[PDB]
Amino acid sequence: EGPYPEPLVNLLDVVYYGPISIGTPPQDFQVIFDTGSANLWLPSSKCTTKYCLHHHRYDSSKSSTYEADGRNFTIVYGSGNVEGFISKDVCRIGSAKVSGQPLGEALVVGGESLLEAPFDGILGLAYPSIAVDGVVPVFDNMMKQGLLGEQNVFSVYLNRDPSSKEGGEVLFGGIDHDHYKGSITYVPVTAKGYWQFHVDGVKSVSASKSAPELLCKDGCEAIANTGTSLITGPPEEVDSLNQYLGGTKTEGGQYLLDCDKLESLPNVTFTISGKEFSLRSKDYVLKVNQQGQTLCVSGFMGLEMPQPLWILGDVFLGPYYTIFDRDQDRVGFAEVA
Repeated sequence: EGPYPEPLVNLLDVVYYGPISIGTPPQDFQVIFDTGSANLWLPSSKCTTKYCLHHHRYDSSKSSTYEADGRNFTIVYGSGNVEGFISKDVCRIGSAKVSGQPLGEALVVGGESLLEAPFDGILGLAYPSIAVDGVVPVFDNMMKQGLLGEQNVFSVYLNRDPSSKEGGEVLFGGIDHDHYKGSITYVPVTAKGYWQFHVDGVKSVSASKSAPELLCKDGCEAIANTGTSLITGPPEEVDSLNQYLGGTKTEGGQYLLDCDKLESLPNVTFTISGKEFSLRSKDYVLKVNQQGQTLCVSGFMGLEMPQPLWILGDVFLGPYYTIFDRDQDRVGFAEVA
């Protein structure tokens, strides 16, 4: 039947995760719901590294619904990598029971983002074209099993106030109007891999400068990625934007801003399906306590690997409730409520 509400925890506005179980009887885990990848994996009971011993581990020998596979599992993300092998078992999200779901049993994990994470693993929600190793993603198996009825969508709410008791929600098979106001604006998916679409323009108009900041002038492409904290952009353009905002590069990738002069910072605006989606400085300034006192980080950043996408992470997906629609292959945005 469904829909199935999945409740999320928010850690410091930079990672969101929530509960699932695997096997019979249920073995419990915490995972990040990542629209930027399409594989499920968890730490194996066969692993006895520090990393594995500090996390929840999957023990196939204790599950009566386990089925062996053993094909190799290897994936590389931006901030990490994992290696192990495939197994199949029941995967539960709220009251949904996904039978025969393949997962990676992790033996080797690299990357501080993963090693230090508060979550045990990643549950990818991207299209099946970008799954590695021949295994079908969780949502695809939910669709094959008819678990979403006739509404094969999921909708993501992220709370941008970390002191709240409710971190967020993934709603599998539904859209919840109590998380948004006005109406949803849809944009078609341009390449079915990431949740990727066309953006018309990106701009910012400061009062204290003579010229506006005009980026993505002839249009560009973006993705909605729940698996990352910030907004990433093409390096030349995102650097120009951070400069226009008065930031200073310091040091490894992130720009810093003056924590007094925030009132005057202009809005940053993404135009999508001809509608303006504006971020205020309250939305895009991240507050951090690293090295004693308190800093104001720009939520816009460039990677050292050249790449052309605007990657809309948690900074964007908090103020805009997002609908990921597999029936119609479209993304919907609406002002958060």
